[PDB]
Formats: sequence, structure tokens, C-alpha cells
Amino acid sequence: EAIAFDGRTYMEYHNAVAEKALQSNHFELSIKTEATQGLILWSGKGLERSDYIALAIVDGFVQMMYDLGSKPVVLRSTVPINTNHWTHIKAYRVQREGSLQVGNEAPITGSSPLGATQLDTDGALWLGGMERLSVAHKLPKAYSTGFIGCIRDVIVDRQELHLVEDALNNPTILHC
Ligand SMILES: [Ca+2]
Repeated sequence: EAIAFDGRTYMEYHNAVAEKALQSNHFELSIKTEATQGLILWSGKGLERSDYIALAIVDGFVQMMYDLGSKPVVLRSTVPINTNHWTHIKAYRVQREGSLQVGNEAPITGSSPLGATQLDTDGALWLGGMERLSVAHKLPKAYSTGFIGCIRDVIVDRQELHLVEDALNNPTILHC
């Protein structure tokens, strides 16, 4: 079941099986797009003070960004994502270290600054864009740009995410 996004489509989900302290994050999914800029996924409370970890298309390539409390670190892929062809994306973080693998490229890795190791969230996860966009002039434009393309087989922390009935904001479902 592939879902389509037209640039104004954003779905809200909450972590499946309070204030939680997460030591790790695991994201898998496939996407299809022609976009050079766009927010794919944002996990965090979404507030100015909140920690986060996100996936986005910045200037033609997928990149992973996260701030656990000691400033953000970015991991940028070397694969052009706007081929309009389905492409797999494997992303994970264990404490400070992270890995981003788009397609069959060699995994790009890195560590966020010394300090925080936990992502403090309430379980919120956004797809295609995010409600609280207080970042239009605080991060690259891609992060406040709705995604345009398709997404399928999304797996979060080893658990399959059901794009349609798991959504909470009763969105307008359009398939690819
Ligand atoms: Ca933290």
C-alpha cells in the first residue's frame, strides 16, 4: 500500500507498544519522488525546546539530522533521490552514533556532540511535513517544505507502521 503526498499532506502517528527517554531510533522505508527539497519524517514533540531526529531531501539528496540536547549533527547521502524511482532508506541511531544508507551506497556515519545520548520525546512522529513548523528560518528550507512523492513499507523501531489506520489527524488518503 503506497501513499501519495501532494505537498500539503502530513500525517500524525504516535509510538506503538508520559515523557520517554530513547537511547535508539530505527527507520526503514522506500520513497519515490522528483523533489529536490522536502521533509520526509520528523520524530519528536515538535516544540522549540524539543529534541528531534529527522529525514529529509535537502538539495537533491537525503540527509539525516538529530539534536539530542547537545547540538545537531547531519549525515548526508551521496545518492540522487529525485530519480522518480522507488528507493529504499535505512536509518538508525545508537546513542550518539548514526547510520544512513540510501539504496546500496556505503553507509554514511557520524556522531552528534559529546553530552546527551537520549532523544526525549512523547512518541510523536510526523510524515510528509509537520504541524508545528517553527523552523522556516531556523533550518534549511527543505524542513518546512511539504514532501511531494510516495512512501511505502515504513518500519519504525522494528515495528511496521500502518500508514492509513494508524494516522491520527484523519487525513485525505490518496494512493500512489
Ligand atoms: Ca535529550
